[PDB]
Amino acid sequence: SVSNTQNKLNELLDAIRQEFLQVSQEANTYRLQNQKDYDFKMNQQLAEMQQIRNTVYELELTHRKMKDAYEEEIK
Amino acid sequence: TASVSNTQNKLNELLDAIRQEFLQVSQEANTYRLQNQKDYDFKMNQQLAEMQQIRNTVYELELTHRKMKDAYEEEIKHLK
Amino acid sequence: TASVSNTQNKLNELLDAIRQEFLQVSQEANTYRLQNQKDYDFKMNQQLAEMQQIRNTVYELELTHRKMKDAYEEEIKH
Amino acid sequence: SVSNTQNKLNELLDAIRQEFLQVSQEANTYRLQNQKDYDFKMNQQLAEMQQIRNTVYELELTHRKMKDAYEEEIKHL
Repeated sequence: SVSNTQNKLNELLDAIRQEFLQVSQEANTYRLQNQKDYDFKMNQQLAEMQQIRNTVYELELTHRKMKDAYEEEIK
Repeated sequence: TASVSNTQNKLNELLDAIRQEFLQVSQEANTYRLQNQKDYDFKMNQQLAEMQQIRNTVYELELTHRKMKDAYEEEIKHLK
Repeated sequence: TASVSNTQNKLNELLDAIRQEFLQVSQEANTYRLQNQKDYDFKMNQQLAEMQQIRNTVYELELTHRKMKDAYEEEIKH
Repeated sequence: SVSNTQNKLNELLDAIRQEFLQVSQEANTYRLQNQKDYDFKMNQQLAEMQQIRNTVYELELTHRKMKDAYEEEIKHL
């Protein structure tokens, strides 16, 4: 009965050890997940801004070709 | 005049392209917002569930220790 | 003994301490959920205003090019 | 008035380059800020959990001190 009680205590103190080990492991895992997901969205948006900037310059180059073209319809 | 026609058609293609690029960015705002909170909540809830589990085990440890104490107090009481 | 009184003391105090510690973890988690939303929204809204400003300047730039072309169509109208 | 139109084009293209640059520099700033915020809250919770764990450790110690004492009486008697 007392030794049963001691058994209960020994089980519980192992449960506790396991529970705090799991908490520390999961913090690392979550941190890596969060970093990945944040970086994904940020790199995605950075890529999207790059594509927009490229398109703006493409528009500007194209206006220059058209202006050249009118500078030849004129000639 | 082929050059005028070509550049105009090119311009129209790029104007359409740039409109969709902007919309893809703005469209994604509520979806990224929803996902951010869903991910935050998944972690928060798991972490609270774990803390509560530790809390219960500590409580069980404490009741158990006190049961053992209720065995020594009664043997000391027999003893006397 | 006087000592058993004092270990029962530490016990009651350790138990009170652990209770406060758990409560503090739970209160912080709920406060931090709000900080997440508030912080996210501030940045989100800033990025929305900036993209819109870029979209508006690009529109002005395109409209301006239309203006120049207009000038050339009329000189050619000749 | 085309020359001025050209001035206007140049001014607006400059504004757009400056705006794109600002979006990029702000995203970089935000990324580090976000991580520092995340890391502070992660480390704070880990520290709180460490403190709880040590409080448990101590509970166990003084319980053993209580037991040990009851064991001296059971002996005495």
